[PDB]
Amino acid sequence: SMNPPAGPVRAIAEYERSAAVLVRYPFGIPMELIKELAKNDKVITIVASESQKNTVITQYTQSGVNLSNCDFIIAKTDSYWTRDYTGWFAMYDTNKVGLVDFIYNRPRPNDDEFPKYEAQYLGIEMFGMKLKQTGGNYMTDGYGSAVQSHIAYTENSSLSQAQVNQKMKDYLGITHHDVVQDPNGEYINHVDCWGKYLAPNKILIRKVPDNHPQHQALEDMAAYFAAQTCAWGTKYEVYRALATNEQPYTNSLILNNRVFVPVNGPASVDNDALNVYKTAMPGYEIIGVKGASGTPWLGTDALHARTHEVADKGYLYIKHYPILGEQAGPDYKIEADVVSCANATISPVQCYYRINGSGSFKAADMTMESTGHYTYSFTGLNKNDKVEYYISAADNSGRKETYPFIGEPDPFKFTCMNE
Ligand SMILES: NC(=[NH2+])NCCC[C@H](N)C(=O)O
Ligand code: NA
Repeated sequence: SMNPPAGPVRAIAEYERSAAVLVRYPFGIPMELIKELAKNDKVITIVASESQKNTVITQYTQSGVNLSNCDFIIAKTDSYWTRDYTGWFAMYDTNKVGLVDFIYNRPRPNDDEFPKYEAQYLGIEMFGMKLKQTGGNYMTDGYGSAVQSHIAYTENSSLSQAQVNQKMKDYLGITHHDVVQDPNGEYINHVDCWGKYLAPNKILIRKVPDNHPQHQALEDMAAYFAAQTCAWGTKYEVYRALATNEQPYTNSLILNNRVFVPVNGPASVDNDALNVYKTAMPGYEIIGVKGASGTPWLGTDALHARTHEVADKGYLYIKHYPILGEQAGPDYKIEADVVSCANATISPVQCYYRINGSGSFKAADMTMESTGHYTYSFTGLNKNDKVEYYISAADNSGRKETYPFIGEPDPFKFTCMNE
């Protein structure tokens, strides 16, 4: 249809549960990357025909790819930039997952048409947001914020900024459309070449040497996010990836509990960038990925550009705003909504917690106050006790999720003040 999705709407972040990753043949990525992806995750390869599917299968077979995780969509495409032209995922109507199409900002009509085939393959509804856009210039935090470079306005110049924001609100639930002047000074003007949310409370911003002409622009961008309160209420943790030679270190893919980071030398500088991700994202497997010689990584175009995560149409979604830092008390009550997009019975919903850093985490069942709305109150705590906690839910479709996604390795932390 030509109507927007039934609300409420919530755009899905890249670090939420993904059912798959979407890539295209003829390839722009190394076979070793496809192999590593398919070890743990479903890889959907776009091909133009049944014969082309079988050509790809032959190559996957030769390369030892886990075929059990290889799936295909038959559709014409102009390019391998699946980041930029495939559809955007959003929850809508409380418990549904939908796809949002847009006008691809390139003269690539097959790429532009592609989202309809994606929605058909996935069995989800598609909604048409009439803005000139590109996935490389889009990221959301999963809490209603999105960051884009200025082309989101300038390539939609027949609309006011207000009208652009309103389209993002209506189709994606974006209530904070953070559009900023691109700090990189190159043609492409995609956020994925300088910035990346790593979690709702973490953003990676590119850094360059002091004498690079964009040094100050990037420092100003880092400062802007560091001054900003995030969805969870704390200031963003701002991480920096140092590009000494225009390496595309921000152009990474977060797929479930792994992070694929393009690397292109020198080795020490690549390792420094991997180390930033490792520090920022405990519990994640951080993987450096060398480029293919025929389609190498570039400053403006690397791994993120040539992949697109795919949401789970049956997503078991946990909505939670954490209690963090110095908390007054005397009640320490957490609240979470849990929605099963599989329409499955949810049970159990638990708080896993640890007090003062010792032993194992302990499970307590949360109490369902009203439909889909769960709470839990931390009892018996003394002034200055430190709490680590995370939420865990399961449903009878077999799904199991934690909040945060990674769970126990990176729990929410607060301190009981009793004041
Ligand atoms: N998400 C990205 N960084 N995409 C890079 C796209 C590169 C391609 N040459 C273009 O300008 O269309
Ligand atoms: Na499109």
